[PDB]
Amino acid sequence: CHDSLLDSVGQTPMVQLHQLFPKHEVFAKLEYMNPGGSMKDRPAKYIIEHGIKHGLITENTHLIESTSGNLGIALAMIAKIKGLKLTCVVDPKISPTNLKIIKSYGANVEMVEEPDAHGGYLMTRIAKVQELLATIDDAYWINQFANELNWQSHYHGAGTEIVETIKQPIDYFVAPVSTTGSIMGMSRKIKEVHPNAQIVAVDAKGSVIFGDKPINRELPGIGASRVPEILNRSEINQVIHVDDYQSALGCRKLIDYEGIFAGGSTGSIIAAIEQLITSIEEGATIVTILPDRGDRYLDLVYSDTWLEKMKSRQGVKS
Amino acid sequence: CHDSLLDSVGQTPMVQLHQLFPKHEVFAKLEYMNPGGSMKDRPAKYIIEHGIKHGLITENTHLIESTSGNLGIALAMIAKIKGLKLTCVVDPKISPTNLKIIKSYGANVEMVEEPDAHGGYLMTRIAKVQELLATIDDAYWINQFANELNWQSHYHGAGTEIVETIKQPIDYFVAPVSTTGSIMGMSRKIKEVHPNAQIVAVDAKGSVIFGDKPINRELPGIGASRVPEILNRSEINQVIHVDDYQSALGCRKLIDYEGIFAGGSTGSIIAAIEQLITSIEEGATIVTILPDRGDRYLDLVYSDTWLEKMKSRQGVKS
Ligand SMILES: *Cc1c(COP(=O)(O)O)cnc(C)c1O
Ligand SMILES: *Cc1c(COP(=O)(O)O)cnc(C)c1O
Ligand SMILES: [Mg+2]
Ligand SMILES: [Mg+2]
Ligand SMILES: [Mg+2]
Ligand SMILES: [Mg+2]
Repeated sequence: CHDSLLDSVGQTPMVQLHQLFPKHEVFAKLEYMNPGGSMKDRPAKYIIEHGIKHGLITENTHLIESTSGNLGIALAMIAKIKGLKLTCVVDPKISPTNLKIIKSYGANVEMVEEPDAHGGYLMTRIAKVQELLATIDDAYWINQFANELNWQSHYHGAGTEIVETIKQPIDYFVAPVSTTGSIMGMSRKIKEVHPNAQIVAVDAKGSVIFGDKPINRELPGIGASRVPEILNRSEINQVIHVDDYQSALGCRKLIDYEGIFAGGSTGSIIAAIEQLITSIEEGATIVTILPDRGDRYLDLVYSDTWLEKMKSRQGVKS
Repeated sequence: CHDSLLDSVGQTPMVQLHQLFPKHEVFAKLEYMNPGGSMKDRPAKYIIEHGIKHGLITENTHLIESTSGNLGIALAMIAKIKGLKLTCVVDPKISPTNLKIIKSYGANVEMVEEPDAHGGYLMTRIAKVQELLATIDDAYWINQFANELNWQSHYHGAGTEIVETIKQPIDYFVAPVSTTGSIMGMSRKIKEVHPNAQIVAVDAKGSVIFGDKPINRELPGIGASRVPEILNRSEINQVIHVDDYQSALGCRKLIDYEGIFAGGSTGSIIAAIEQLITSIEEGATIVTILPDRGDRYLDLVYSDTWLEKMKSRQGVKS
């Protein structure tokens, strides 16, 4: 019996993917089963509650972040529960579904209209966040790419739950990246108990997080157009890049073999573990996380016509 | 640690709605936090597993049901996990989102095209189900309106969990209806422990389940165009009808006061409990269920333009 929905954040299920990985012990943490629908419930709850506890955030404090995705939805839920104003800075590319969910939770949306000269809205949204911090008195910037509380939420969140459940040695921990909060915080907790666990980052082809050559990327959730301040690269032992097509095939294989309907970055994870398995020992124990549901990828991954277009994008292999 | 996603069906959270109901003890069972996204995980899992256990369903058995909604999605998930073929009979009114989710799980869809003479597809889908049962050898009809396993799943499911958690006397149990499996099965279990609990059905205005005058109804999930065989009316102590507008206001109030983003029939439940509270004792203990998420109601309940249209439909009150 809970007093709030907040009490059901965390303690997410762990499954073994027996059918998909018959020659390894692969455990998936179902972070998408958080009450808000994604893993971002963890940093949204943790960051806001920490700020309230330490007097940085009061009922009068206006929360700000540039996000069009899962973190915007999570922040909107937590802000509504706590009685806090929230403004999400977004751009015209936001999916109508996410926009409507964020607005349904009563958050404000500040949509930038001016692309930079070469078509992106990235620098425009960075600037808009600073404008709001200049003009809205009593504000708190979630600051997802630099806030230590992001990775700390994952250290105390799924990272702690993983090492309590998977007490046998963890040979590989595999996570997708955007802010790198998840892989930093979870790997830090895992390696306290399993110091020899290898930490494998999965990124989108074209993401600049690990210096890849930028290409047009369709899938949200995985990859970034900046190097996050949160990232400490010496803590990453292997980096696997996956393209949109590969990722989508991974999602479709996971639902076919296991009946788990997960989002794009989970497909990236599946593709990456299939690559990893060609080099590692049979029987290895691999832990990963499934951040969100397939539901908002119906016109991406789960669309056959989109899939065919992504197949055509594989450069020379197309 | 689970071997399958199926192990995470059930044991859903119970919250208290302190803010929405400050003068009563109102407990909500979050059935939408089942892994498939709605309460229909319970009958889908229970019915299929029972059939397999008793030799009515084997790997060669083709599952059939007429459903465009939550039960189709749940059946598709369970069928995929179990390795079973599924055909959902639907009509042109199916939402594109639900259609895409059911197809993503690998289920077959049989969409009827011929309305009857007065515009509905109800009799056409009833006939299509019998045609498939005539022409597909080795089939099993889920038969949601008449299958005893539907209400049994809820007796063993949330009903059992409710009486284990809420050991204090339950004064009112409030549930929405379509097949009446939920209210029948859950009330039967509740009244073993709390024989004086009053059982309150919440239906859509215009639904024929309790003999209301049919009107055009927008919201899916609640109400039916037949009297379910499953229903035993002597077990229902009070019936509250709610219209589309009322239900939508209930959803919007629940998310505003509690940060819970739930679907149409949850709004019906909220509207009905607000009515109930005008007659019952202050401080009463009320238990209810929240069957699904707000996510597929973004162009219904959570659309301001749709809400205004429903406001205009309230007959003389408009
Ligand atoms: C947040 C997110 C990630 C990446 O997590 P970070 O902690 O930001 O590195 C991957 N997939 C999805 C769907 C996400 O929401
Ligand atoms: C199934 C369903 C109901 C009604 O439940 P029954 O057991 O069929 O009476 C109400 N709301 C939603 C969203 C449902 O999926
Ligand atoms: Mg002010
Ligand atoms: Mg970026
Ligand atoms: Mg045959
Ligand atoms: Mg009907």
